[PDB]
Amino acid sequence: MYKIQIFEKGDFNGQMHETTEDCPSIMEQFHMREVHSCKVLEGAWIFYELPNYRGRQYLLDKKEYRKPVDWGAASPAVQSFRRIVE
Repeated sequence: MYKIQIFEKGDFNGQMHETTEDCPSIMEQFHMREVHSCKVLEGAWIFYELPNYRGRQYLLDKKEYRKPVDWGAASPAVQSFRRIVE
């Protein structure tokens, strides 16, 4: 499993990026400073505020997230993410 789409803007607008693997730094990889919305097409993920899986964490397991408040965040600051492997 594991498939996720991240967007530059809220409600699924803007530049989109689809990935199936962990990302230690969204800026290095996708060249985005913030994540305004996303869709977890398959799997469960952990969103992190800072690169290298650090800072504040958010759980992304639902199908769609239109705005950052939907994953429990007060801002669109997300700089790394990874699949929850059990």
